[PDB]
Amino acid sequence: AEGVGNSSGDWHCDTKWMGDHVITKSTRTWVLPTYGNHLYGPINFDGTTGSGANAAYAGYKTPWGYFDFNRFHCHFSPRDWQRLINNHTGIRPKGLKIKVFNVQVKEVTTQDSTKTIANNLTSTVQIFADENYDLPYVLGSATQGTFPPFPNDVFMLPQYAYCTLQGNSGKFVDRSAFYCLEYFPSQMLRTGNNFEFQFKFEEVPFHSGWAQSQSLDRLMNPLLDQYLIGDYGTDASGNLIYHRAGPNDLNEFYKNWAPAPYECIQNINSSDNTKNANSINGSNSTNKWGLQGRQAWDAPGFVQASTYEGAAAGQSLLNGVLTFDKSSATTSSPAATAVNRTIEDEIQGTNNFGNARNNIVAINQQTKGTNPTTGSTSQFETMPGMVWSNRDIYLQGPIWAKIPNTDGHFHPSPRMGGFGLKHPPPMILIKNTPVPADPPTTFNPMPQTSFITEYSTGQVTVEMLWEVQKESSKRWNPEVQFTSNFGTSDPAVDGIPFGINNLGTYVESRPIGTRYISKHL
Amino acid sequence: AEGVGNSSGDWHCDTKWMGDHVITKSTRTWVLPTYGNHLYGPINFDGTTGSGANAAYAGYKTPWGYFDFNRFHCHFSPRDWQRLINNHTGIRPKGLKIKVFNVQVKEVTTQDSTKTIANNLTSTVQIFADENYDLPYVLGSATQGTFPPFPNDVFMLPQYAYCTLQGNSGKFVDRSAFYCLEYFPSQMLRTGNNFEFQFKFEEVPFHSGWAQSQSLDRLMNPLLDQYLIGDYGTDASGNLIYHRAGPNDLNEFYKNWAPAPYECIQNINSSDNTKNANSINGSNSTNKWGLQGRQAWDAPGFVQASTYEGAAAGQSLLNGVLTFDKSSATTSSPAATAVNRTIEDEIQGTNNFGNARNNIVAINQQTKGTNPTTGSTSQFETMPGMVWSNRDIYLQGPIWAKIPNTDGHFHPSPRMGGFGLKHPPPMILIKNTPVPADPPTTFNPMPQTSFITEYSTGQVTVEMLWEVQKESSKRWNPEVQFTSNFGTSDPAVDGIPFGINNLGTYVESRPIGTRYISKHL
Amino acid sequence: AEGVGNSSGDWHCDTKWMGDHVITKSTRTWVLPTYGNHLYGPINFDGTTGSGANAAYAGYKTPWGYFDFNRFHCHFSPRDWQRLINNHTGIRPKGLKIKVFNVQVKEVTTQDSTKTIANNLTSTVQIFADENYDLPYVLGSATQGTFPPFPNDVFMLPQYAYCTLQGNSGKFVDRSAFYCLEYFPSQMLRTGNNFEFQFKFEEVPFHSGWAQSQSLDRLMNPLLDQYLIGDYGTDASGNLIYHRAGPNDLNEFYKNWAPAPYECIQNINSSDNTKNANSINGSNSTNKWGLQGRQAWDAPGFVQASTYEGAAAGQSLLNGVLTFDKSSATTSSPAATAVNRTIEDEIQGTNNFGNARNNIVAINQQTKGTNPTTGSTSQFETMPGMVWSNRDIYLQGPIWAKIPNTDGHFHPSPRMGGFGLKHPPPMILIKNTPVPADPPTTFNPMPQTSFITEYSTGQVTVEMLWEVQKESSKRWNPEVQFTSNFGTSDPAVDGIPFGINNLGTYVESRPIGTRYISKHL
Repeated sequence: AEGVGNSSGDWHCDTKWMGDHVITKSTRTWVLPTYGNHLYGPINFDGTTGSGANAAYAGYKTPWGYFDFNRFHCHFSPRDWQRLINNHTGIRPKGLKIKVFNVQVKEVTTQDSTKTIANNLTSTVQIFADENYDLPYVLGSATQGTFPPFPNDVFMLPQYAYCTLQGNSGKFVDRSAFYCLEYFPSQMLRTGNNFEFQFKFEEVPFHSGWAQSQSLDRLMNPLLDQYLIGDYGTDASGNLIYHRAGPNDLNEFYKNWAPAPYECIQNINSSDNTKNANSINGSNSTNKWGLQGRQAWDAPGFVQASTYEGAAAGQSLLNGVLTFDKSSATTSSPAATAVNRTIEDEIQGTNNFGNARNNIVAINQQTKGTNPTTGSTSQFETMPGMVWSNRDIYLQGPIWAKIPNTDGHFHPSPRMGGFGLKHPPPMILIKNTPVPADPPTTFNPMPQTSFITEYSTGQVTVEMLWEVQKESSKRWNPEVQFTSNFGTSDPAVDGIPFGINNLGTYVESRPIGTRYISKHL
Repeated sequence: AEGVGNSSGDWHCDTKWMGDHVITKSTRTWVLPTYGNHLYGPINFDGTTGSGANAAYAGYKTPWGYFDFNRFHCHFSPRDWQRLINNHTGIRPKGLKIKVFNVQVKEVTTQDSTKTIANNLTSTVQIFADENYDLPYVLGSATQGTFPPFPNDVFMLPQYAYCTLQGNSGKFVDRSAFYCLEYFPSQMLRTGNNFEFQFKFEEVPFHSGWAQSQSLDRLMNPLLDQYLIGDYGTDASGNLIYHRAGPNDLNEFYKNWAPAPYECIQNINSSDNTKNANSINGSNSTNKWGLQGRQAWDAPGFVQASTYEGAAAGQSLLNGVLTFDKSSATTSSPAATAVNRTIEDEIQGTNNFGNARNNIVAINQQTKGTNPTTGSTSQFETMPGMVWSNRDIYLQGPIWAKIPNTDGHFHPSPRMGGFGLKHPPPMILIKNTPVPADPPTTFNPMPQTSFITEYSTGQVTVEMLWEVQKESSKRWNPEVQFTSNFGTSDPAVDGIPFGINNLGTYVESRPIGTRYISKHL
Repeated sequence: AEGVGNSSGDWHCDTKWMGDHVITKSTRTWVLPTYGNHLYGPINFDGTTGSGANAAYAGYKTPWGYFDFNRFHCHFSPRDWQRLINNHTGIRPKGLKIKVFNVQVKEVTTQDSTKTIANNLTSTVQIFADENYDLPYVLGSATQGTFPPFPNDVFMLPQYAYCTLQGNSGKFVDRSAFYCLEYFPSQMLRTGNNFEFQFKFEEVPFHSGWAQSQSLDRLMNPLLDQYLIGDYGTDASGNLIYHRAGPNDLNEFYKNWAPAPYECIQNINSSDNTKNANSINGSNSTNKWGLQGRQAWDAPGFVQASTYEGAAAGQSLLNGVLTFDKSSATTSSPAATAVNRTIEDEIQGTNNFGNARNNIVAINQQTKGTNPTTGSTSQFETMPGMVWSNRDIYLQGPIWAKIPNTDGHFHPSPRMGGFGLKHPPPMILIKNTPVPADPPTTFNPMPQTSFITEYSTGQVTVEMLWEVQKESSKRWNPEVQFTSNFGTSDPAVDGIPFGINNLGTYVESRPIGTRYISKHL
């Protein structure tokens, strides 16, 4: 609204702990290139070559671009995260505000000698938030493009594309869709204008932030013995023999609840070289689920315990655990020293080890002459009276995901992590309006393909409102908590962990989960 | 409050049927020994010897002791139970009151010639109820120690212990917990004082108390035939052939609902000797579920029909059915004549027989030259459109269990039986405060280990409020009901069933379930 | 707020003497380069080479920059200073206002042929004042970068860096800190905006501005003699002999108070060549204090009298006296003619000469056969009943320093001079926001390192409120006062003292202390 000289907004970054709720606020700077020369392309990859038939897709490209702010480390700093996870046992989102301002548009002029960048005063950007969820929602796929961890750096908004249904060999069909984005109302921003937006989340259950100090197989008073009786075998004559379950053997007890379902996942030992087999194929050893005549990876799949206390060090599941990069990088095949590989030991109480494959069930019907025989099961799914714990929310992982709109869903939670939502925060799209190059003198009915090269930039702020649970636990001895144990670091090379290294990049040392507090089942 | 001479409370036992709700009330006498000489021990059993590695545990002992009133036969008498289950088709708990009074503390003096018991006027007991569920909750494990069935007898409060996480070979780890119980507020009771407590349950669904008179495979009007068509095979040419499902064959009908999931459980015939195989091993034939590198019994597991109408008499599942003792006894391996072995025939409508293993599914893809082949499944888990019925609540079985606190749970109901609860009735702990023996003259900074031997006793009352459903069913012919058919009994030996036998013990003749009323699906 | 055409503020420079308080006001112009290409580096120097192991440090660099206005000659002019120190015997700060305005941002374009500077209308600067003292406070180290003395010149804001804890050889450790400055709220200023700030000092004692006309060793009426008696020795027999202290000898008197503590400081004669020893090493002759395994200079250390009346001319302490430059210059080793070397003669009443080393104390216990022996002390620290006077505040010296936040401190005053403060004026930081260069067409997830070169400029005003003491002293004869005695000056070379010389530089002739008024102890 206000003229060129006045500023359309000011920097705000703070986190204040008010009580049962906390407010985080942050501001960053972005840059928006002009994508595709203002053209919608179709895109496809047929399964004829390269990866294979399972990789086929079909969809469109768009000149528009969008903000993806969904990860935790956008809204917290390694210190403030620590402050959260040691004291507080749960968190859920409440509402959020988002504002973009101080837009300015610049124009590039190439002489082939050098490039010239001259600030254009009159030109606009188009921005709108989609309330009705009419566009395909591409957030929640854990793609790159999210805000940088560290507030100083400048990031580049990603292009917006989507995948529709496909026939064989990646061709369109009747059900296929095409979404013209200019058909949506928007708001044109010129320097001196600002875009404000408001949202409030639906009610969701607190994420459990406590590690658990008991197990299911021991829920019992170890000094006593049950009043239920159980069958210890048969006599040599065929009579039935009874036995009572005492403290001498605690595996006999009849028990009310059962552990989680599972699907056997192959195990792999990251740190210890001598455990793994030689030259296993990652693609052929992975659990898959097929759909529509083709089959895609199932990963991570339903959560399983990576390792249990007492197991060999470095034990882990194959593609059953999330993995992150020390710092944002485009490398396709990073080295092992550049990756943070999470492990789940906090759920080992309820959830079985992934590859254990212990469960046993009876495969035949006894009678005179035939002995009862049992066998292990490679997959064991849900039945009444089971309990399980969801995967943890890492500092580096996604905040939420959009529950697909379908007839039915079973205990919706994202398998990667976070809060499943019916209505998630809407997706905010932006583009910079086209400015045509000088037209010819005479009338040409064709459309105009020649444009002035330009890009935009500005600031964006995001304000989150979080709701936390503070607890009182009466255990006597001190709990474990998250602390920084690194011995020393040379500023000539790596700098401080969780701090800018020598070359100016920001590095995230080690992954951080939320369960450090022991709480009994 | 009042002095030594006056009594702190009076006996109350009654059951009054007021309407849709009934109130039970009862009073018993208890005795509390001094446990462990007022010391916390650690306790463990390593898997090196005896039972095996699956039996390892680690935990603590405590001088405290507690009341466990959770079983049905505490609150009802065999007559009042009968009155319930014939008329009423459902019951759920509403609230309860509990009061303990008439405490008196006595002191033992051994001369080695004889013991002397002299009433101590000044000394106290400590008692508190835990509201916030901070202590490990050891009720719901079906351990012994519950109130006696028969109000005359005097019972002895059990000691309080618990099991935490364990490393390998039964050692403590970081997550392990230690709970000092003196760190809790309590109330000191001296003779003339009384402790009162109040509780109100959460809303829970009525327990279904009706046996079911139909089946799933017959939901249909037997005189008609469907308007849906179905495939009866193929021609010799390969054309498809159709057939309509008529009254001549009722297994063809397309059906809306499916029966319960199951896990094959081995079958064993209790009464008939000639059916069972010789010398089967109970431990090796039982369904198990592994956790944390070790595997414990799964029993009873999800409910299955013990026997179906028409099956051979004495047919039953192995460790799939609850079993009780005629009377409380400490024997580790009772004889077959001393045990009540329940059977589930009332659910045979929805739930399949346990070991049946009938289900069939297609294992291959047909085409020219290859015939379609099918095979039976040893485990079949939940899928949409299934129905099942929960296990019955016996007069002798547990009332409730505490749902573990976890991210997710599927249709919580205890596999043993009863009402699953988020917040159960709190656990009430009591101990008798230490009185030190004569100290030495000079100051010794060490703590004092020498105490005066003593024990406490008194009365406790429990008042339950129950909510029942009375019904109207229009079936013409008379229903089955629970009646006492025993021909005769010699008072020189067994006395009356459900009555004190010759030697003064109370004996519970036969198990009693709650489903005697037929009600159609 | 207002548009491009209107001016955001006007020049204000005045000093008005209203009473017991005086208000100074001034305005200057600044220029802010872009530091470090918007990157945080770590910086360290290991003790392997060059200076030595005592020189090691570790810390960070920052793109931010800050105003340091703390010196006296920013706020006063040599005339107004004179007016102060002759009439008034004390001064302390009261409050201050600071405002920055008329910001304008320009952009450099290099063609390699020549540089082009074109005014950018749309771009901002970020500025915030830190209230809570969360950042390391680097003012008070007497580093360069302060406003110029003379209002005409334009100065360049210094970069902001800090030093944390260090391990051996200048490496980071666990306690080390990293402060992201964008995590602070700020205010974006675009042309037409202004930043205003308000502060008020804590209560502090007036700085004593009077030289003292008496001594401690003469507090007495010279015509009289004490009624106390004192020991003049012993007889030849060993009896004790008494003597009364009369006017004939005034060093005998018993005295109530004692002079200041001291640490012997080496003496050096600046003007007279023939006094000093040949080729003494400054580093090896200086008082030091070690910390954390290494040792740093102690200078100036606690104040001592440079010279006393009657001593040889040019006598001074080594590194015990402040030294200044005639004019701001970057020379590492200036010539002796370019430096103002202060001297402390006004405190010679209470404070002893630095290198005197007069004090004497008894080192042994007398008895028959052994004579009492005494010896001089090289260091004599505080004991009850001592008095001392703080170092003077020069026109060219620092105004204040921040008392470190610690458990305890003894008579906090900065050893360099000025007013020690718990909460000093906050440190005001500023940077010019980054503008990215043209991005590539396709999406690159990496952060953007290519920026447009630019710098900012504008005006800043500072308004101080001072509180002074005017006095009445009844001495008859005229006091000494500060006057300008220079005989003559050739405008072809040096111009007027305290005035711009031939080449356009501003030169400060001689140092000016605040104690010209004699006032008796």
